[PDB]
Amino acid sequence: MANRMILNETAWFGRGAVGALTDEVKRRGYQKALIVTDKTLVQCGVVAKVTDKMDAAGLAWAIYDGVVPNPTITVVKEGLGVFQNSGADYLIAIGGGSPQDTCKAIGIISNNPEFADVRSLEGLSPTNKPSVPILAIPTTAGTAAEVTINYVITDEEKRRKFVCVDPHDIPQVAFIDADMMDGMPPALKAATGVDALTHAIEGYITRGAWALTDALHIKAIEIIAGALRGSVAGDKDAGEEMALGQYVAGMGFSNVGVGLVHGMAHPLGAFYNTPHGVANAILLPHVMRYNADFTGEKYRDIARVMGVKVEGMGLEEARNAAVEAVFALNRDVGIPPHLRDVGVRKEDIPALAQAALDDVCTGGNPREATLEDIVELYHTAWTSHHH
Amino acid sequence: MANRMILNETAWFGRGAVGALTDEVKRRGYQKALIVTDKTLVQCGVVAKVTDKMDAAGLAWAIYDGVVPNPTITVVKEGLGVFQNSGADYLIAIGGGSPQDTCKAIGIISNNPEFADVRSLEGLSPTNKPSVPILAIPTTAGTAAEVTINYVITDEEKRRKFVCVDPHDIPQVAFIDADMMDGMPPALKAATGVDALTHAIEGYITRGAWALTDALHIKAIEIIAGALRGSVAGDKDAGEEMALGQYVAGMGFSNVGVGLVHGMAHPLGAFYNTPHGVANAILLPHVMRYNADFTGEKYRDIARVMGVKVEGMGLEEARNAAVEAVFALNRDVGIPPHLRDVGVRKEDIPALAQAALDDVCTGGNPREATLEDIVELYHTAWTSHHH
Repeated sequence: MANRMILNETAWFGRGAVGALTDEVKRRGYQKALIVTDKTLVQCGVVAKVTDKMDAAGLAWAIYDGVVPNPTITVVKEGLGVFQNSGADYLIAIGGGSPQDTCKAIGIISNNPEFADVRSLEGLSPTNKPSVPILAIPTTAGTAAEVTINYVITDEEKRRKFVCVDPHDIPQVAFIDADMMDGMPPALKAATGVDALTHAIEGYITRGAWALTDALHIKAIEIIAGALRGSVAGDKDAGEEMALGQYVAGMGFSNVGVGLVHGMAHPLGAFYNTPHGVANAILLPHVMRYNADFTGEKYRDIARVMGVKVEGMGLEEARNAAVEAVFALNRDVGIPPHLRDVGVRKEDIPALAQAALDDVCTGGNPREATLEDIVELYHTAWTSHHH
Repeated sequence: MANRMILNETAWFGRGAVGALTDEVKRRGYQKALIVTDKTLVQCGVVAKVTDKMDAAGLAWAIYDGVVPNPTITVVKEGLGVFQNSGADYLIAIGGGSPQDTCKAIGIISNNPEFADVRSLEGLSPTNKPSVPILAIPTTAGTAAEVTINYVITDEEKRRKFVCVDPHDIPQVAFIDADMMDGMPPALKAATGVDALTHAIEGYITRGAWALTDALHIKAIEIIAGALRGSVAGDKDAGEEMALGQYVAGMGFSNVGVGLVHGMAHPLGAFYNTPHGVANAILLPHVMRYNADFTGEKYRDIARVMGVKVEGMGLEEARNAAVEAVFALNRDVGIPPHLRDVGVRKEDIPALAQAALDDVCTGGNPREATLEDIVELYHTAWTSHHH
């Protein structure tokens, strides 16, 4: 059981980090970018922040702005057409998950043309050539698509999504620039922030957790717990910290499994289209409580970096302190306290529990959960038991 | 001031991790390896551990075993000749710093032939093509050459070393396998271990330190402090932990500066050819004491991961506890307590101090040191003041 880590070979961090793109492109000798993005980011002038710098530095670019939410086989083929017809030799992905995923597909098919039908990339793609180089510029503080080897494409003909898993698709450079993100409403910054915290905590305690993912996850938890209140209140430095925290959490959670929070949040998506972030946030502290005795010393670390002094406490008191710290953050940033507050129905719990039990990613949970354990966990998260 | 991180895109960790090489090569589609190594590793059967696996998996390889300590322009040209004449399309670097550095030079010149004279690579190499892909297998627990963008070549004609700095030279995969290292004497495991601890502590507190290098450095300190006693005593699991700790320390310290320990150890190399590791180890706690008031909360973290309970202490007591923990580890693993125990002469301190002051890397030290500060620090490290 050797451990593998896959990361972006190069990453730039800070407000104004996108400024590093022109010097990277020059040193890399690339002739011409295809910018892959959507109409919205062009219309709002976000793409122009990049093209203005490239024009000033004398760097050639073309654009494909046809990306839509749930990118399709058509969008991939369309983008690959513009790549081929524009004299481009590298990709700049400007946007959230959809542009990032569309770039991976375009870049893979360009160097692996036997996959031109796109649907043949599903599962562990048998590619033998790296993607065309991708320079990734995420514009949402909620995406880490640019540090994962996964991408999701919609097959319109067959009426389904398909997941592609391929180390060859990893972007060569990530630019993590809070200036390119700015402008979520407080409520979504809250859900997004605790969504990242959930991935970092689940990754910290997943069965396969090891030294390198532990190193990154505990830093992400420290950053997110330190910054999320300030970020929700619109603090500029807090926003920059949250961009870093989301990426660092991304580095860890892209390389190890998850557990029952993901397992239990995913069916709530399938049933009520509850925001993945809000469902995750509500469940997190209840699942942390469930898992506590199977986490060794790790909740001491979580308690410490969330600002609680626990070195004088016994291990179980320290574990209780970590759980209470997460309840406190959820309250402070306006997460609904219970699943019924976001429209979950008591009568669906047996069905939801079965879905969570059969979810592949539930196997990463450090404590074994039976159907009945998961039923009881939904109920504890569903309503207050103060009456 | 955006921060850059450069890392190996892929790394494999654990005893038997070199087993992952054959599946990596197959998925990457590469036709044929040039193995770059020295005669010693061939003679002792270390290279055969790799070629035996490649032969069983049906993977083609050639060998260049002409690497010597302080690799020369001649060794680079010789290796490039074998690369060209063997039908190789990728590199496997088997060995310590010398084979790793020779590979970077060969791989860069192969894809950047305008640098065929080798000496034209000195400084920030103006390469526009990535190196031929390098799969790095370090065989010494003391090297992190495979995660740095630096390499050093000896110019025999001009009677000098030259340093090449080039993001294009970064290996694509590192295999960190304690089985490929096994067999240092205790005394050198001790010097090597505290050498890694020194890089991690200096990197943790250097002026340019930031969230991602902090995340990796504090994990390396935890791993090394936890494992070094067991490793020196020949514990097998401790040896595996030390291989991981050295690499993780490598990830951090390759991306940020150092300080006065490096600044003061380097002239001791130039004057007495004192092992870089032993000089670093002796100086570390004295420099930590000097720096303490310019390190914020960080020595609390060092104290904690080295096994000291300091949450009840004031910050300055916690800082004293970190320093005492490092003195304790040095004693426990047999580091000489004072510089005069390794032949440093009192009369050389003014000259050594001047060299340290003018060393470029001394600028990373979080506390300003004048000539007189550095003179006094050498004296405090030079002899016991208990008599």
